This record gives sequence, C-alpha cells and structure tokens, in this order.
Amino acid sequence: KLQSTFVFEEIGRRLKDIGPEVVKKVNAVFEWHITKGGNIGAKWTIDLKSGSGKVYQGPAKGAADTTIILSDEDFMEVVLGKLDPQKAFFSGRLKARGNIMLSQKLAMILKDYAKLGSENLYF
Ligand SMILES: COCCOCCOCCOc1ccc(C(C)(C)CC(C)(C)C)cc1
Ligand SMILES: COCCOCCOCCOc1ccc(C(C)(C)CC(C)(C)C)cc1
Ligand SMILES: [Cu+2]
Repeated sequence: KLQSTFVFEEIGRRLKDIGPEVVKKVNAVFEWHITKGGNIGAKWTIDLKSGSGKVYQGPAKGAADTTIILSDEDFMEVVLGKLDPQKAFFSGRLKARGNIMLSQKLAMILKDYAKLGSENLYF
C-alpha cells in the first residue's frame, strides 16, 4: 500500500539526469525506513558514493551514513514540498539517525535541479 515506492523507483531514473553531480556533492549512502501504521513497510537505499548513484530495495548493502524513518504518507508530504524535513524532524514525524547534516545536504542539492542537470551534460 506504499506510495513512496513510486518516488524511489522514479528516483532511479532521475539519477541519469542528476546522478553524477549529486554523487560529487554528497558522497554518502542513505537508508530509508518507510512505515505504514507503526511498522516498517519498505526499506530503501540511495547510494550516492560512486558513479551516477544507486537506488535499491532493502537495507543498505554496506553501512549507511544516515538513516531516515517516517511514515509513507509523511514521506509523500515531504517530496511534494508541503512538509519541511526539519519541521517534520522536530515535530517527531521524521526521524533521522547518523549524520543528519548529510541529509540536509541531499535536500539543498536536489532542490536546485538546474545546476546539477546542466553539469551532467557532456557536450
Ligand atoms: C522541481 O525541480 C525538479 C525538476 O524535475 C521535476 C519533474 O518531475 C515533476 C515534479 O514531480 C516530482 C518528481 C520527482 C520528485 C523527487 C522526489 C524524485 C525529487 C527529484 C526530482 C529532485 C529527484 C519530486 C517531484
Ligand atoms: C539538524 O537538523 C535537524 C532537522 O533534521 C532534519 C533531517 O532531515 C531528514 C532528511 O531530510 C531530507 C528530506 C528529503 C530528502 C529528499 C526529498 C531529497 C529525499 C528523496 C529525493 C529520496 C525523496 C532528503 C533529505
Ligand atoms: Cu529546504
């Protein structure tokens, strides 16, 4: 019953327009625990430490630099721009473990699509 799955799947293709530039600026692994009810429904890893990046189901193959835990609905609230991640973090709806600062980066980076998309041009 998970809507985030669409977002994570679509992310794998976005990294073809954006991957190599994100990896250069982030250089870290991110694990995501999506919860339905109060139970984990899906786990996702966004590896941004090599190449254009990787997104795969399940816990981080290696050790993850940061892990984020939030409900499936709230995850949609965030990716749609309605729920600021820090507001969710301090209200308790979003939980973050590891290097929080690196997730706040992944956030700034991906909100500026123009810089990294053009820098990903070969021409
Ligand atoms: C707004 O700048 C990004 C330009 O590309 C967006 C095209 O997609 C339509 C907008 O809907 C989306 C799609 C994907 C996303 C995610 C969550 C995958 C973030 C992204 C596109 C930066 C990887 C957010 C909104
Ligand atoms: C010290 O800061 C205190 C508040 O901490 C907030 C921690 O942030 C949690 C994660 O922040 C995010 C939120 C969304 C995202 C995106 C939208 C880029 C994730 C995505 C593209 C995988 C949907 C990245 C990082
Ligand atoms: Cu922001």
